Amino acid sequence: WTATSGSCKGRCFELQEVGPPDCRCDNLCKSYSSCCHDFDELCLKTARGWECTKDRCGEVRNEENACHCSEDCLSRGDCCTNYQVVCKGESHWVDDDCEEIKVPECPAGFVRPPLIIFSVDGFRASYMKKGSKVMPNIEKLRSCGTHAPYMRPVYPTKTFPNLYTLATGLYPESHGIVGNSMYDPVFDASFHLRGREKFNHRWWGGQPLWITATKQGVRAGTFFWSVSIPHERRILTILQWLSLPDNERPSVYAFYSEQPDFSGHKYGPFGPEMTNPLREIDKTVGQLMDGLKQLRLHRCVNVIFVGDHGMEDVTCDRTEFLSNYLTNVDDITLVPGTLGRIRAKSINNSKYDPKTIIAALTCKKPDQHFKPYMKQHLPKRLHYANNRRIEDIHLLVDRRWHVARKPLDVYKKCFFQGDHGFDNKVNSMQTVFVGYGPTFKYRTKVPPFENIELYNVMCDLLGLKPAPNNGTHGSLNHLLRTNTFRPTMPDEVSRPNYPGIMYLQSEFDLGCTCDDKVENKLEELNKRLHTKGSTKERHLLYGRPAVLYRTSYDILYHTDFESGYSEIFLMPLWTSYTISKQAEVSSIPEHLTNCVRPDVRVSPGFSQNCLAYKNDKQMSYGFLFPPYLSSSPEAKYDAFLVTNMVPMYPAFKRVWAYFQRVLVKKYASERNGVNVISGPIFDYNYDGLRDTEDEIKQYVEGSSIPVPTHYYSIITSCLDFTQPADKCDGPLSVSSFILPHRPDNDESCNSSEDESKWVEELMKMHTARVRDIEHLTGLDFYRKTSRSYSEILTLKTYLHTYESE
Ligand SMILES: *[C@@H]1O[C@H](CO)[C@@H](O[C@@H]2O[C@H](CO)[C@@H](O[C@@H]3O[C@H](CO[C@H]4O[C@H](CO)[C@@H](O)[C@H](O[C@H]5O[C@H](CO)[C@@H](O)[C@H](O)[C@@H]5O[C@H]5O[C@H](CO)[C@@H](O)[C@H](O)[C@@H]5O)[C@@H]4O)[C@@H](O)[C@H](O[C@H]4O[C@H](CO)[C@@H](O)[C@H](O)[C@@H]4O[C@H]4O[C@H](CO)[C@@H](O)[C@H](O)[C@@H]4O)[C@@H]3O)[C@H](O)[C@H]2NC(C)=O)[C@H](O)[C@H]1NC(C)=O
Ligand SMILES: O=C(OCc1ccc(OC(F)(F)F)cc1)N1C[C@@H]2CN(C(=O)c3ccc4[nH]c(=O)oc4n3)C[C@H]2C1
Ligand SMILES: [Ca+2]
Ligand SMILES: [Ca+2]
Ligand SMILES: [Cl-]
Ligand code: NA
Ligand code: NA
Ligand SMILES: [Zn+2]
Repeated sequence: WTATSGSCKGRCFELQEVGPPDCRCDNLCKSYSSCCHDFDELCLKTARGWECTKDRCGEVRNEENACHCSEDCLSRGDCCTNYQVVCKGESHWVDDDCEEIKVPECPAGFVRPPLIIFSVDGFRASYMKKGSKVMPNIEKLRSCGTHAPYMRPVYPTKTFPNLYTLATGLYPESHGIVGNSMYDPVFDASFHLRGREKFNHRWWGGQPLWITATKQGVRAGTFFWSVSIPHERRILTILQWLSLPDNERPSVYAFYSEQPDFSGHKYGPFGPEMTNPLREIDKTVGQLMDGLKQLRLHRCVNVIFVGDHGMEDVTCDRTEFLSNYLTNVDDITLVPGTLGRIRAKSINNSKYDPKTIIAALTCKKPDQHFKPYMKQHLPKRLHYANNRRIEDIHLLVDRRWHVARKPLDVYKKCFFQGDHGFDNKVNSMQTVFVGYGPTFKYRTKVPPFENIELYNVMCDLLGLKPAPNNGTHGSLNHLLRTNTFRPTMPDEVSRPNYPGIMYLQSEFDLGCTCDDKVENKLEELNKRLHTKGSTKERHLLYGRPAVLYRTSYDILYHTDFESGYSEIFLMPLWTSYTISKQAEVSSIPEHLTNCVRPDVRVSPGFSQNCLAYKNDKQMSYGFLFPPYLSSSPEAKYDAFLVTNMVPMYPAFKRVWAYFQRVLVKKYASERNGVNVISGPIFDYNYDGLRDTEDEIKQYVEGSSIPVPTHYYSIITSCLDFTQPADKCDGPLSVSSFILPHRPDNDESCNSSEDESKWVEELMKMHTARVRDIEHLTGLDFYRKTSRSYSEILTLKTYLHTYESE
């Protein structure tokens, strides 16, 4: 019940919300059906429209009008946004030359520059160039302020996950909003776009910017607007709030626009009907900026123009139906559309088997337009697994397509020409970022970045300390004139040992053999120096990685590579090597095919053994430094050390061998040398964080050798590719991957063909940021460069996406 029989007299768009069953006058009361009787009358005035006209100038104040052109309006803070243009001979903001804002020029009483977030739904990144002619206000913001060519949303590229990621800096798996539609098994409840359940606080985790602000004594405007409050009224409300007394005035504000998303669903991303929505968005920006200029706040306020996701061409005749694949289609529930999520219709059914469902959806039709995954097998870059609201079975759907359960669900629900929600690497899903104001830079282009990073910058822009989040604080310092946050490198927790020769061959009983019993005063001083670290400046270009947890490990030096060997996990955490442009690929000699050699620096008891692999019929083994890339026949022996060995499924060895034999050399040619850091990853609980020893679910049969869930590589070179990787004077260039360690290649439908037809495609799919690898290993890379830490942070957040221009 709401006793709706009070009043909004003098309370229009109040900032503090009152407690039921009292009647409300806040910008959300409509969406709760709880506004006072007179709300429409007093708070949503529309009389006479939104603009001043030549004959409204200096009129008698009539309180019934939407906005005012009277003389006293500037003091009351409620003029139509164009009042000065029409009645005082002033110019529109857009028609002024832009001048650098070197310092905040604010009215007395302002303790900090205010922040206005102008967010636009479905604003595809390419609209900035393609609609440039019809968006003059937005185009002035872009070219005078700081801008990116695009900004990467989170997966799934839906509305609520992306808006709440903007507000919190969290992956949807961590903030809880994992889709536009959700079921929570612990709650036994569903979350929909329509309805009242979405208004319950229990869905929304993390700490959004407005709460972070309130708790630290910064006042916030209310971010959410009811759908029936027109755009023009939202702008006037923000402007009115900005006229309040210093003690009452918020410092952070939000505007939301349903366009162009709303139209893009109907007409598609570039439908001719799309020009008008872009014109109107630009008109609304113009109004805000004209309003700010009237109050002399246009060189004081920081404005962020930001989208949640883009928009793709999608029609009904591009729908795949599960009913064309499954027999038992009635025992399942599907969350449909641009992504697929499958669970059992009833948990009282013990005959339901996810394994057989996946099998029935795997490579069944030659042109198939979705791919099924157990959630833990999704590319790690999506960070989409660690939440009870994310179903075990997931369908990644091809751009331009839909997935539905039965055909009946599509025609008894063509209505639409556009949609979104696909993989966040897809070009048509990219969205926009522009920052404009005293704290942003002047006329600056920055590289593309991810939307998880903004929460930190907004906190910076407001002088707040950010709640723990997924951004990397300092990685967007290059956007800002000042207010920068100065990050330090995490302290190393474990220091390494540097073992020498401590064990005799015969102390080892590992069941390993090698054909290496052959025989010089010159060439023996040489091999000693290599094991002491003479070539280490060649293979360890950026310092050794830091270990940021408590453990026991050894640094091992070799002619061609260096590794940090973990005595706990019985394998290296990392292996580092440089492959120059001129280097040569050789093969493994016939006598050395099954050669594994004891490492006399490491005790038998901290070594793997060959017997375990022989006994394990499923598991085989591979090497981290590839024998193929040894610099000499003699150095090749180092590659067969038991300490370079890691466990690998035969099916995965096909992938690994192609990468090591073909691709590394190809990258060295194209990039003028590469440095490579490879290693194992253990993430059995799929939380995206390094597993402790007691979390490993799988060992090589009859031993304490743990099985990695993934294998990573970080491939670095010089951004100026005229300089070789090992003699680089400037910025670096990186690409990385995290390949799932799987006993089959079911993920690749073309895997019965030659590795050259499918391997590289798979690697591209599982591209990663160095930062993703750091979470998963508890390491910290690039500790010794000549670059600034901020720049290195940007590098660590980079993702190579493999999309075209
Ligand atoms: C992205 O950034 C985020 C944020 O920084 C990272 O997530 C953090 O990771 C931490 C490590 O996993 C985690 O710390 C744990 O906190 C537990 C208490 O957490 C509560 O309080 C916080 C802070 O206010 C709050 O945010 C949490 O809210 C969660 O839960 C509610 C509902 O339950 C949700 O509404 C909300 O969305 C959020 O859920 C998300 O996180 C949880 C995990 O906390 C997931 O399960 C969800 O799927 C979802 O993603 C909480 O209300 C605390 O209990 C933990 O402590 C245990 O572990 C430590 C290890 O040191 C041990 O010493 C303790 O003894 C304790 O173990 C005991 O409990 C065990 C389990 O019951 C039991 O096995 C043992 O026997 C012990 O009894 C732990 O410290 C932190 O909560 C989250 N924060 C957030 C916001 O998600 C994330 O890692 C980043 N991602 C990447 C890739 O880097
Ligand atoms: O006022 C709203 O949001 C303010 C807001 C602004 C910025 C924020 O973040 C930042 F400031 F920190 F940056 C956070 C919040 N709302 C009301 C709208 C109801 N919606 C749909 O119903 C919808 C809209 C488009 C859709 N497309 C689709 O497929 O489903 C959709 N549902 C979308 C909701 C957004
Ligand atoms: Ca949207
Ligand atoms: Ca883990
Ligand atoms: Cl969804
Ligand atoms: Na085997
Ligand atoms: Na296959
Ligand atoms: Zn939409």
